[PDB]
Amino acid sequence: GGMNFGAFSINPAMMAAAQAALQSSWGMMGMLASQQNQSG
Repeated sequence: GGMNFGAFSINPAMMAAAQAALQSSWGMMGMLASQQNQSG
């Protein structure tokens, strides 16, 4: 899971949204779980 669920159909002829998203995005450096679980 990157961050996007559900199979959605799209046809970026521009990748136009990607342009704005690239700037809209924000870092600082991560966030992720160091240890991965199996049970649940």
